[PDB]
Order: sequence, then structure tokens, then C-alpha cells
Amino acid sequence: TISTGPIPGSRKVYQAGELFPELRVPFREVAVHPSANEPPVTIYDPSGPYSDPAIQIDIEKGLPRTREALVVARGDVEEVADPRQAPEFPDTGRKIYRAKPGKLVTQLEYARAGIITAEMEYVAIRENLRREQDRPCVRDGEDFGASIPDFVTPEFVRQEIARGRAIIPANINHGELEPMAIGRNFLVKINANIGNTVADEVDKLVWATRWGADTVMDLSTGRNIHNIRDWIIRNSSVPIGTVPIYQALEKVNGVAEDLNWEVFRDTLIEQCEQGVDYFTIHAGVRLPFIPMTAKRVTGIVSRGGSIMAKWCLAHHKENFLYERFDEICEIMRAYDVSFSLGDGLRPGSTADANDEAQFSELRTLGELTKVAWKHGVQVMIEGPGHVAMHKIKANMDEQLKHCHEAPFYTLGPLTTDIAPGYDHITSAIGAAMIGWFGTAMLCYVTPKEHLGLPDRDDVKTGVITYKLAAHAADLAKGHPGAAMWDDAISRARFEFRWEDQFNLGLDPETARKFH
Amino acid sequence: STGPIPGSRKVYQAGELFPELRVPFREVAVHPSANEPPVTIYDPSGPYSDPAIQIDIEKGLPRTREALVVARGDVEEVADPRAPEFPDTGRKIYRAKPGKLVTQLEYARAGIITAEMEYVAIRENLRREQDRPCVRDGEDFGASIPDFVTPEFVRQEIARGRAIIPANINHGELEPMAIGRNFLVKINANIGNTVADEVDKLVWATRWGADTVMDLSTGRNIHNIRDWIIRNSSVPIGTVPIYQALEKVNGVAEDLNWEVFRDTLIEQCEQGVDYFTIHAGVRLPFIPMTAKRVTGIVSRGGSIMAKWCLAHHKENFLYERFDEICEIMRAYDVSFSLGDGLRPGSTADANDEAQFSELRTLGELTKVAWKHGVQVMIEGPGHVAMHKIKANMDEQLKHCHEAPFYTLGPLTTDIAPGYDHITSAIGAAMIGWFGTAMLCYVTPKEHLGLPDRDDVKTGVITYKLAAHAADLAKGHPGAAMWDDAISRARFEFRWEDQFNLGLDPETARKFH
Ligand SMILES: Cc1ncc(CO)c(N)n1
Ligand SMILES: [Zn+2]
Ligand SMILES: [Zn+2]
Repeated sequence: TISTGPIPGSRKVYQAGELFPELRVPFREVAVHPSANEPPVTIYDPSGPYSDPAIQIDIEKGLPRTREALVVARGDVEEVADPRQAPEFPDTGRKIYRAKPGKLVTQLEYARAGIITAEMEYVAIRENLRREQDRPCVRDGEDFGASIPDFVTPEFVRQEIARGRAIIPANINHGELEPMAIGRNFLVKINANIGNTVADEVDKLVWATRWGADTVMDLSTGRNIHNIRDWIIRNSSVPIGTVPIYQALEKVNGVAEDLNWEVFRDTLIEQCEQGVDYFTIHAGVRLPFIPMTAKRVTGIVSRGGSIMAKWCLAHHKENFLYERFDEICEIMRAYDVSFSLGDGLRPGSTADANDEAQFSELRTLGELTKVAWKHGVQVMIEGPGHVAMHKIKANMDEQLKHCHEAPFYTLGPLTTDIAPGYDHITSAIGAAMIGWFGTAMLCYVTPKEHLGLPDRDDVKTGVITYKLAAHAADLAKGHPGAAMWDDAISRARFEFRWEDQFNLGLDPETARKFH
Repeated sequence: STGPIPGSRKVYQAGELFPELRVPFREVAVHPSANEPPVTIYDPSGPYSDPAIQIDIEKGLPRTREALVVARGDVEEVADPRAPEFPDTGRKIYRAKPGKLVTQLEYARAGIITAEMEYVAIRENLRREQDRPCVRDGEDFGASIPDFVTPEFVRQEIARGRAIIPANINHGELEPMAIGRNFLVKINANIGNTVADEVDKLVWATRWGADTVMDLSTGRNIHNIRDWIIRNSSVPIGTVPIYQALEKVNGVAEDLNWEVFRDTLIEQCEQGVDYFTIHAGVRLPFIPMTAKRVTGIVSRGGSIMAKWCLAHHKENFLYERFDEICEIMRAYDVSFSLGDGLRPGSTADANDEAQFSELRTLGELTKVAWKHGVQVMIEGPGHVAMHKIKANMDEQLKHCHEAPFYTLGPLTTDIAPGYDHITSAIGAAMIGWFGTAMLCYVTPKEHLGLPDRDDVKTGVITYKLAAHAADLAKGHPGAAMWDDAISRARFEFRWEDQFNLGLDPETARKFH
């Protein structure tokens, strides 16, 4: 029913930075009955200000730009002389920034110059869940050669970003952002999709993030998509991502043939100034790969992959995203937008998993990653897809090898195709396992996958399903914070403290009702 | 609850060794343009989904199996055997003739192939043509899955105790099924707390995929009600006799003893229960080992036995009288489900000393059960984080001599009440992959309340698909067919076929 206010059974708490004393990193805290002699349980919370009583929400003003000052203080950016140009959002009060000529701006660039930034301390704090460094947490799990710290320091965050084994998606023009980290050596994150009135649109974002969504993709097609994204980004505290191909496609009235470098370049710049934190770019869908998808059962199922194939076969030119890749990096690094190197060749049936085509694009994404790093741009890689359990590890091992350990961002894997209406379940099996194997992010799947558009309850089921999938994985990896919550909830079950059981759960209201 | 299952029709295949067997299947036909044969699906729903058969729950189902049992001539009528009462006049009650063989195990060992065995071999083949072999893609971790199942292969597996066909001779209504690592992963649904409504709960669970069903009823009339359930079930029925023995002494665990227990076994054995859950592995020495746990003892049967052990300070009388229990069971062909009263109820407690000490004990007991010629399977976790799941499998194959494994879940995390079907589907898929023969299902309302009809459906669908993902990954011969058929439909925009090839076509079609 409600989208705003405290999350039942919990209250919003902050921890302050030390390197950067003005940082206030968010958490939510669940207190248990006094008889238990237990401290309150600390839980990772991406809901942002919408679940903070102290802050009043005005979507026409947007969230407080708590991060603007920290970026400007680095003095690596300047106001943009004249920027590019459904109700219009009143964007009068916000300056639009771009890096100064020849200057460093991206999290990757700083980390490699040995600098630690506000975003990096923010994240190290966020990932520690207010645990006490002094107490030796004893480790139980299997991380398959991971490097998870007993406790996370900002310096370790700099190292990980330096070797490209983690990213902090943070467009300088997204001042509303509460920074988070994506990477194998951190807590597994999840992303939720949005898109097809304004209050209704922002609300779908508030909703996804209320239940655990770490980031959100605007997958909107059609008209007004730029103007509507204004209200979404101005009011989001999670990183926003897009597929700029969709917007470029509308600038040419929906005809793939008519795409070209110009409308694409312009769309990049609009979104960069608007605040998009990361772009999905199917730069790996190459001419010679398309023929490889003919012997498949389901063919090409990526909407971005389809668009590129349509363009390549009509012009018989090579994918212009792969050709102009360098000039794409030069734009993104001027804003600190991150790459989501997309997999237009992902398998849409378990029969097609791990075939030549998907693996050819994977190797090409690997090469592309290396190029992106030279320009100092942050990178993650997209993966499957539909994959039967027994092929899931293989997919992980290929990715760590040919993609140089960049963060992996999969959708599922769907572990079987026979349950339309239940794909959030088929995919939670694959997602849990692949997060265990080393995946950094999981794009969620709602029950209405392959069937229709998700209503607010489907979205919630999707989110909760993936939050628990991500957590199951954290437990298995032996992540130091995981077992606390598990043990906390299980003690309450044993002492019949029903109230604490509900509140310790991912979905108290539902737990309490069913009782 | 009855009639054909949307988008399919009931089909039958006939036995060769046993010409009068009719083994069930459902068939899904696709658009003519597709030039595909109809897809054959495993169907435990029974006669309730066959229009040609009239249902009268007061008469029960046709005892299509009585004749085959009697034809073996290894049984005799019982002189004098032991909520509305079920009119049981038309049904003779059987017991083994003195000194004779009756259990599937005994027969298999004697080199004999029985009706049940050919029934199963057929059922497990899904009407595939032995002609055209399928090409293997998967990973079965040292399993021995045939490209095609023959009755002889089923006799072999039963002989070595690596598979079981739960089939009490007094359950003539049964459509026999196989449980075993080397076959399709089966799933189990629970029932229990009017008659029409109780039988309905079992028709519903079986309609959606449940291969067997456990009556977990406690309280009064539990025996009389079970009459309605067994007489109308085409799937094996199981119980925990301890629950019924506990009501004979008004709910006081101290007051249990060998007598009321013995009497409960015999009642149910004559009634037709196909297998018993017996917590014979909850020994005096183990109980103290569960004190340093986070959740302690979470089995209802385990709790009962612990309560009895600590008040009398004698050893678990189920473990003491184990031999006299096998002697009763083998006289009807009841199968064992050696229970794990020491299962973990929190991830923290998984794979600890207590659960493993009971597991080794069930391994010993398994051996003894076989000498008495009684079929055995072992129960497992429980709550287990993914990283500990393979370990649990490797332990059981070693110390349990490869007997069929029967897990509940495992729940891979404790933090999601209201969604435990999801947390347990992750563990269930994996463990089935690793070698588990049967998965007891979990509904959304686990740890919270009692399952309504919708919950029970979600639970069953969730486990059917978990079991399938596992078959796919094990590289099972029949699994990929159905996956590829449903995907071709998706690729050709044959939306109607995509719905019908699904585990829940009505839901799929509504959502679209
Ligand atoms: C159906 C579909 N295809 C592709 C993508 C990404 O390009 C997506 N998010 N959804
Ligand atoms: Zn798909
Ligand atoms: Zn439990």
C-alpha cells in the first residue's frame, strides 16, 4: 500500500565518514526484544531518503543533492557553457558539469593515481554493515578463489577499482546518488527495471528500491522517454542505467536502418548531462557473429542485439558501436559513466547456452574491456540468459578468464524453460549459484517474464526473490556479514519471539499476515 | 480438481511382460504447422484426470493392482483384521503367507521381475522410442542413468538397494512409481491437520505433479480419515506411525511404548500405507549433541522420541525393536523412510556432529533392513547453505550405501519467511542434481501457517520445476525434449503451445 516511511520493524540509521567527516552512509536497524540481550541487527538499505522520516519528499524539487559538493570539491569539473535541451522537470537549480579538459574524473582514473575518493569511503562503510573491526569474525563458506576481506577498508576499495575488479557507478551529474559498489569481492547486488504519469513513474522506482533494489534500469521505449527520465534520475538515490540505443532508435522513428553515429552520439551526451550512471552498449554484436545464431533454437533475444543485427545486415557494415568504440569512451569518461558491455547474443533457451556465438561475443567483450580501461572508464560485463545448472560454472570460468575479472552482471540464469509464470523461481536457482560462483550483480526477473508487464506486486516478488537469492550466495561465499542475520532470525524462531522473526525478514508484513 | 489437465489428454501405454498393465501419461499436441509429434509428460494425477473413468469417493478408485498382487500367490486373506466410516466391505485384506517373499526387494534379489517393475520402466521412458537414442548433455556425478530404462535395469537397482518401489499389498489402487537416483527426480506433498475436502487436497496435490503424498495428520479420527485418502489415492501414501501411536495415549510422549506402537504399525499396514517414516536414528547419545545448536531439534518425530528418551533414560525403543519392526513391515511390503529427527532448523546447525551421527546410524540400520528384505530410503536436511550441500550428499552416498535420498529442501537461507518455497527450491534443485531421489515440497506458508489450496499449488509447481532443472542438469534422456519443444514454440510465436507445454498453462495464458 505505502511507498514511503520507515520499513516496518526497522528504523533508518547513519554512520559517519572519517576520511570524509561529512559523509552520512545509510542503513536500517532492526531491534529485537530486550529479553534476547542482542544488539540491533544492521541491514543493507538502498531505499534512500524515501524511508527517512527526517527528510521531506518533494518530487518536483528532487532529492537533496548530497553528493554535488563532494564532486565539485575535487575541482576536476566545470560548468557546461550551453547544455543540450509529459511535464517538464524544473531543472533550474542544478548546474550541469563536465570534466575540465585533460583532467581525471572517473573512479577508475583516481584509484589508479593512488587517490581515495569520497565515494570509496562511502562504499567501504556501507559494505561493513556497522560491524566492529576489532572482533575476529570466523569464516565459513566457499568463495572459489575470491579475495573477501574480514573487514572492508577504503584502500581495499581503491585497489579493487584499480585492477578493474570492481566499479562504483557514479555520473558526476547524478548528485542525488547514494554510492554503492559492484564487484565479486563485495555483497552481491541486484538491479530492477523500469519503463514502458510522473508521480506514477517515480513511484515505481521508490517501490523497487524499497524492497532491496540496488540499482535501476530505465528500459523505456517510445516518446517522452528523455523528459520522463528527468523525474526518475532527479528522484533516485540508486544508480540509474539505460540502453542508449533505445533512445537513439526513437530519434529516427523506430527504423533500425536509420541509426548512425550522429543520433547516437547526441543521445550519449544528453544522457551523460542528465545523469545516467551507466550505459548498456551491445558493442560485442559483430557482423561475423550474427550468422552463428542461425542454428539456435531461439535465435537473438536481446532487444539491443536485435537492433544492431538489423542495422548490420541492412548496411553490411560492421557494428558502428564497435567501430566508434574509442570515441564512445572519450565521451563517457568526461562524466564518469560506466560500461555495461551488453550481450546481444545471450541464449534465450537452455539449448543455446554456452554456444560459439555467446562465447565469441564474450571474448570480444574481453578485448573491449581492456580498451575501455586504457581510456580510464569503468566496465562490467553482461551474461546469460538461459543456462541449465550444469553449464553455469563453465560460463563463470570463461568470463573470469577472457574478461580479466571485470564484474559480471547476469540476468538469471533461467535454469529451465518449462515454467512460464514462474521464471522468477527458475532464475533464482541459477542466480543464487552464479552469485556464489562470482557474479557481482543480478538483474531480477518477475513472475510475468515472457508473458506481460509486471504490476507492483510482481515487482515486489521479483525484488524479494532476488534479495534472498543474493543473500543465499553471500552465505555460501562465507561473506562475514551474512551469517549474522541468518543466526539472528533463527534464534528468534527458537525462542518463539514471533515479532522479531517477522521484522528480521525480507518482507515482515507478508510474514506477519500468513502467521 | 478433476478432468483433463488444460491443453493435454490422458494416454496409456501397455505392458509386454505384463500385457494387462496400462501405464498413464499425458500428451500435449502442438500446432500442425510445427510438424512435431505430441510431447509426452509424466503424470501422477491418476484416474481423476481421465474422463472415461467415473469417480465415486465412497467406492474408491478401481483396484487395478489387486489382481497382479494376488496372481503372485504369495499372500492370503487375513482371518480377522483390526468423521464418517469408509464402507470397506468389498475389499479383502492381505498379509504375506508364512515364510513367503512379498517385498519388491525380496523378488528383485531372487531374480524375479514383477508387474510393478515393468510398470515403472515404462513410466520412466515417457514413450520414447528405444530406436532413436538421445545424445547426452549433462553431469550426473557418477550416476548410472540408462539411455533407456528396461525392467531388468529396475530389478538390478532394487536388488542393490539403489532404488525402491513403495507398494503395500493392501494398496491395490496404486499406480506404482520408482524412487531412485537413476530415475526421474520425484516430489512429495503433505496432507493433514470433512471427507470430501480431505480427498480433494490429495487430488489437488497430485493434479499438479506430486508423485507421492504423506498424511501428516494429528489428533482424533486420523485413522478413519486416512481410509478415505488411501482408498482414493493412486499415488503411494506415507505416514509417521509415531503420530498415531501418540494419540492412542492422549498426547503424552512418556506414555509411548512398544505395544501401542506395534498396534499402530499393523493397523496402517493393513490399511495400505506404502511407507513409514521411523525416527529410529534418534539415539540417547545424540540428544545431548543438539544442545549447542541455534534452533535445536525441529523434527516433530525427533522431538517425540527425544522426550521419550530423556524421561525413561532408556534407549530409543524404535532402535531397540528395529528387527521386530522389519518383520512386521516385510509382511505387507511397506518401505522405510528412515527419518532424521536431528535435521538442522537453521543454516548455522547444518552438517554438525549430531546430524552426521544420526546419518551414520541410519546407514547401519539400512544394512539391517536389507537383510530382512525391506526397502529403504533415508531422510535428509533441512537448512543448509549452498556451500554445505554437496558435502551432505557425499556423506550419505558413503555411509548409507547408496540408498535413495529424501530431502526436504534444503533451505539455503533462513531470512525469508513467506518465501521458503524459493529458498528451498535453490537447495532442492542442487541436491537433486547431486543425486537426491526425492524432494519433499515446501509451500510459501512454511514456518508461518497452514497452506491453502493456492499455496499447495505453488509449492508443487515450484518443486516439479526444481526436479526438472535437476533432470536437465543430470543429462537425463527425456528432459531436454520438453525444454526444446517449449522453446521452439516461443521462437515461432506459437503462444498457445507455449502455454500448454508449461507446468501451469492457465496461469501462463492469464498473464499473457
Ligand atoms: C527482452 C530484453 N532484451 C534485451 C535486454 C537488454 O538489452 C532487456 N533488458 N530485455
Ligand atoms: Zn528469455
Ligand atoms: Zn525449518
